[PDB]
Amino acid sequence: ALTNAQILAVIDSWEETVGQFPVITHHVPLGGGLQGTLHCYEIPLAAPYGVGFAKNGPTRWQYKRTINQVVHRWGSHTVPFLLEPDNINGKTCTASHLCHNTRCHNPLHLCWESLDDNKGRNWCPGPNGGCVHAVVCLRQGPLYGPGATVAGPQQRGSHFVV
Amino acid sequence: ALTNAQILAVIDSWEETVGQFPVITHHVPLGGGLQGTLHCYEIPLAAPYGVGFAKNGPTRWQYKRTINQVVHRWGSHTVPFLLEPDNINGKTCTASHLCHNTRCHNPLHLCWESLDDNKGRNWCPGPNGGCVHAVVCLRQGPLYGPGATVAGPQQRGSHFVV
DNA sequence: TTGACTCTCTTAAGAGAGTCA
DNA sequence: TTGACTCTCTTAAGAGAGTCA
Ligand SMILES: [Mg+2]
Ligand SMILES: [Mg+2]
Ligand SMILES: [Zn+2]
Ligand SMILES: [Zn+2]
Ligand SMILES: [Zn+2]
Ligand SMILES: [Zn+2]
Repeated sequence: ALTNAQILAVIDSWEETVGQFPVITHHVPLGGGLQGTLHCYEIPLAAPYGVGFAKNGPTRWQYKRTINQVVHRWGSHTVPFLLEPDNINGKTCTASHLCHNTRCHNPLHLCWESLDDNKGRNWCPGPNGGCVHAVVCLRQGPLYGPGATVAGPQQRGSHFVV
Repeated sequence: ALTNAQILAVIDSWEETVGQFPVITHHVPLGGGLQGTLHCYEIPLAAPYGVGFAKNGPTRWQYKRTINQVVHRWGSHTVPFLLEPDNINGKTCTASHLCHNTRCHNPLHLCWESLDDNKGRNWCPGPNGGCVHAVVCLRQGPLYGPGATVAGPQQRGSHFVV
């Protein structure tokens, strides 16, 4: 098993490498009609990505290190959380982008939470629009708003009451 | 089936059958510390379900009718919307439960919207807590709340800014 | 040990279609 | 014609593991 020291060294090498990813300034809605700025550290679009990084899917990457002759591999956004519990309330913990930018590996834009909590941030009104997330959102969710519902509740007859 | 008359006949037959489903009263959060009551028309847990209905998954059903001597079949919650566009913005339209109760087939608890709009209602604060859905929610979403995030954004070094 | 590819899987909101009697 | 089962699929937020040089 990897020791605490070895895990800390993986986290540190990951941070060193991600800290050299291009830093892109994004203007984002915060809710309440306010605009803010996020600084995303974006993995390149194509190889090479950075030492230890490889693309396993269109927007999926992994980080790999060999320690004492054993190959270890992690989801590329999971590395900041290697010293944290991997499950909570029965559910697996997932890396969750507060900036909603998959290529971003800025650990200040990531949290570690259930997939339901992760998904729900997509619709959050944002830190200046009523976010109630205990770990606060950094921006209004990209899918927040009135929606585009095609047809609402309706009946042709009188068989139903709401 | 193809004709408008045939489709209206399908909707009317579906409404008559679902209208005989047991009516279950559910007391629900509305947001803003308020509570309301919904009357769900719940498909039975086991066969028989009702004329034209059959279970294709743990919480999936289908409605089928024989028209022009051929079997026509639909997802059981899609029938109210057979005269509506089946896509929006290039996204598939889905039956979406405003009561978040899959066994319910009350068309006054259903809308027709993209899967993203559908999902997002799970986290809505509700009609008395700030719902901004143009087709308004009937209740606060079951996943609304602070969440249970295990770890928030963090770095070990000084490579990153928010 | 490392890079750059390859493959399939999970979840929870939703689907279509085939086999029998 | 109708009923009661069977199977796999879609999406968009996330995953694990293999091959080859
Ligand atoms: Mg997310
Ligand atoms: Mg829904
Ligand atoms: Zn970011
Ligand atoms: Zn939030
Ligand atoms: Zn209902
Ligand atoms: Zn709503």
